Amino acid sequence: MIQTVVKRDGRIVGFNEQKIMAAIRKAMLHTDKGEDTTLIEQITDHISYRGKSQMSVEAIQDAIEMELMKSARKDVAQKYIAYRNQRNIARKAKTRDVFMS
Amino acid sequence: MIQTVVKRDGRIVGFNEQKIMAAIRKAMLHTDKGEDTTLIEQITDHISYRGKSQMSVEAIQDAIEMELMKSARKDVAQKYIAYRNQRNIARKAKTRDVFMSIVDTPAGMMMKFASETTKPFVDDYLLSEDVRDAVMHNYIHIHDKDYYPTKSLTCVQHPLDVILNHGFTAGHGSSRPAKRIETAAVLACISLETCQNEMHGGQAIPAFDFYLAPYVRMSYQEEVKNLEKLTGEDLSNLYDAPIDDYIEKPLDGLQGRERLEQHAINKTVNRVHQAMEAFIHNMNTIHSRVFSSINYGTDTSAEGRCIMREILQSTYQGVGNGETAIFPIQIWKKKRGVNYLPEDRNYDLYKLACKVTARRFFPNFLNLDATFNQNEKWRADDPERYKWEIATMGCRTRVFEDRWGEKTSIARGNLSFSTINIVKLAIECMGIENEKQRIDMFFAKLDNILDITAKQLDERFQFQKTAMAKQFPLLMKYLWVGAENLKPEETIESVINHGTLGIGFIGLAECLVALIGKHHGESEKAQELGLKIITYMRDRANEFSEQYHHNYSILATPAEGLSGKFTKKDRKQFGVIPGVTDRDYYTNSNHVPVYYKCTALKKAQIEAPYHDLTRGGHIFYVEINPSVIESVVDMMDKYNMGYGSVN
Ligand SMILES: Nc1ncnc2c1ncn2[C@H]1C[C@H](O)[C@@H](COP(=O)(O)OP(=O)(O)OP(=O)(O)O)O1
Ligand SMILES: Nc1ncnc2c1ncn2[C@H]1C[C@H](O)[C@@H](COP(=O)(O)OP(=O)(O)OP(=O)(O)O)O1
Ligand SMILES: Nc1ncnc2c1ncn2[C@H]1C[C@H](O)[C@@H](COP(=O)(O)OP(=O)(O)OP(=O)(O)O)O1
Ligand SMILES: Nc1ncnc2c1ncn2[C@H]1C[C@H](O)[C@@H](COP(=O)(O)OP(=O)(O)OP(=O)(O)O)O1
Ligand SMILES: Nc1ncnc2c1ncn2[C@H]1C[C@H](O)[C@@H](COP(=O)(O)OP(=O)(O)OP(=O)(O)O)O1
Ligand SMILES: [Mg+2]
Repeated sequence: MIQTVVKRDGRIVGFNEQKIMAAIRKAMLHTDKGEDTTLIEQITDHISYRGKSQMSVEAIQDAIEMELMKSARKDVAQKYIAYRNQRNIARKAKTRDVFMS
Repeated sequence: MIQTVVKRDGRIVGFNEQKIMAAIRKAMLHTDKGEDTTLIEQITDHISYRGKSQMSVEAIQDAIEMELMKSARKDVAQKYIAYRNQRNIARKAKTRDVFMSIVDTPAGMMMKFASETTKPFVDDYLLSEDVRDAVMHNYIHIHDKDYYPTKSLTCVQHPLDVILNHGFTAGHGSSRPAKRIETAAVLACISLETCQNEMHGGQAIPAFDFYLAPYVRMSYQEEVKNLEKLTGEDLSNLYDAPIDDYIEKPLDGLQGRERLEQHAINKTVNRVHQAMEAFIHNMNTIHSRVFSSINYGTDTSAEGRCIMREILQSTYQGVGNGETAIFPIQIWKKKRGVNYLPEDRNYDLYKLACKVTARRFFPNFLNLDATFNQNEKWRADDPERYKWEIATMGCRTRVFEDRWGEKTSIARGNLSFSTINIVKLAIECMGIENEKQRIDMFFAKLDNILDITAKQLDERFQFQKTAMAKQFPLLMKYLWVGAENLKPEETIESVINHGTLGIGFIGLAECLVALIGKHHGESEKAQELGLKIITYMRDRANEFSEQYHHNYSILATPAEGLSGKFTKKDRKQFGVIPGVTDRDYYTNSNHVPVYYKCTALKKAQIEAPYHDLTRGGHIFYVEINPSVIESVVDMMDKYNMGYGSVN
């Protein structure tokens, strides 16, 4: 499994998979079909395996994106990618630097 | 196959297979590995077959994405989807506000951008854990949180005499002391506008008539001097000659050195009228381009009366072609022994004030006779007695008392104020059928929420100091109590502990209905319980003030930015309850609900005994001929009403 997760800042934390569940549930909540709990627990189990001891947030995001494309519900993949790209674009602002200094 | 394609605008065009290929190719030329048409041909052939003989652009792009994220090349799909979404966002920005959703006048848009980019970062990185959790679950509202990183204060009462007597230097702009009535009003407007940018609240000028009184005599002297220059006479005895009043009289029928004693008064009145007419228009347009409040009424002199009767007749004609003026907010100061009784000095000014309030919504009325307002250091012969008369703002805020200083309302202001929701505190304990246990649990949770809000206010105070004096040019050099011994690069922590920390509440009729059968406006037991809980909060505030070495007060929140942001988040969690969460907006802090029909007398009688426990600020709003306003003021006099705003 995975024990070390390095966030965007560079810090190190554990591997609470409830984060993954909440992410892939909030993605589904904005679709048209609805929410199914048998796919969340399958994707989380498949990704809490075959990975490395230490993983980055970008790596886990990319893995979830790749696994969610080749699995039944594909109307969630477009929403997930669009929201992720929007937040990536919004992150490039210098708000953190000016806020902290 | 496919014969026709419908564009986004509405045009109908023939199907062109060389359009899908060139679109997939531009998404294959931005990845690590590109490709030739081996897969492009298969995708296009699959899309062309299995069609409806007429397709839209979006209906084709959906199929392109579905095919791309299905065949061995899932890296081109994630470049296609993102670019399509970016183009959609770009096209939606021609008539909408997409950029605000992601996070009309250009200045307003920039300010909204700043507020939205500042609020979450403060909510995360500056607040402590307990206060953050309390804020998240719809418990306490931190007013003006966007201005949190700017260690800013709320408001202040301007000592206009300093500026008018010595001049001011703010940046590279300096201004000398005034010498007439046409410059004092302009300088007052400049001071208000300048200090508005340095604070996130309103601006008020106490003793409006006293400050500008010395500049009515100067205009008279200048007119007399100019009048003696074309005649060669000697009018040196008229400079200090007492004047009963600056009333304008017709000039026909007189000759000699008593005829020119009236031309001067006439032109002085005209100039003062023009100055007071420009003040209103300036303070209205600047706001329409700033919360401005002026309080006056307790001056007995030929000059102060002239100012008070010119302002009260320029506020009568309105602005422009007769339109009413929204700003400035004008307040009348009524005292027993000055202008109240029919034989007092300024009864006619009070009559004019009552007349103007019946056409132009202003002025308001501040009662100086109340127990909490009276000051022992007041004597109606000192020319500087205005320092001991309480003044208020248009934002319903009072700062009079002090535990380490004088009991004045000049050069002091509010530091911060937060609001506590209690309707949820009542719904959360509505399940219990036994009243005693329900009340006990209510009080137990109220204690915890009060402790949390006190800790939050203390932490905001600790952050608001360590602010250099240079960050507030005008405020900490001329407009604050000890702001005359502070170096530009010195922390303001030596004078900051003179303000007020406000704890407010929103809704009490709802809380009692969620507690007992009815509200305070119908049942006596509910009124007693509400008075009990308000008194409990006041005693806890006194304990907090004694413990944290600060000043705490209880406020009736104006409900200007929190009218709705408490009931929707309670509907979404507790469901519709009859008479509690089924109205849209919660009722105000301690008022009478707008639907429970009452008369002015009953409403005043029930609402009066709360003003003694709401030292931080309170209002008496009555909805509706000078006689009606006279009756309202008399009703205020009969009880301990502090501030009234009948219209
Ligand atoms: N503790 C963790 N363990 C494993 N994966 C994590 C963890 N935290 C984040 N991730 C990964 C998987 C999540 O889908 C993705 C983003 O989750 P999330 O916690 O919302 O991000 P974040 O760090 O940006 O949070 P926030 O915006 O609340 O600060 O990052
Ligand atoms: N409404 C939604 N539609 C689609 N995906 C969503 C939605 N809400 C959340 N997600 C996804 C995006 C993230 O992977 C995760 C929640 O993390 P979130 O904090 O929203 O974004 P993020 O970690 O990518 O960005 P950031 O930290 O910059 O805000 O779930
Ligand atoms: N004439 C067409 N025949 C078939 N499909 C088309 C046609 N025009 C557009 N499409 C579909 C399939 C393409 O992959 C997708 C991209 O459209 P695109 O060629 O960029 O047109 P457009 O409407 O955006 O025009 P423009 O960008 O020139 O204003 O739209
Ligand atoms: N640089 C790129 N990266 C990834 N995919 C691209 C890129 N350029 C074009 N594409 C893909 C996705 C686009 O929908 C399609 C046609 O491009 P384009 O005409 O620019 O888009 P569009 O039709 O959404 O735009 P517009 O609304 O501005 O006309 O090809
Ligand atoms: N709109 C304004 N904004 C800022 N400062 C102003 C404005 N109008 C005038 N002033 C300044 C100019 C002077 O420095 C000061 C006082 O002006 P004024 O009453 O004309 O006196 P003064 O010192 O110029 O007298 P005199 O002209 O008789 O010598 O106010
Ligand atoms: Mg005019």
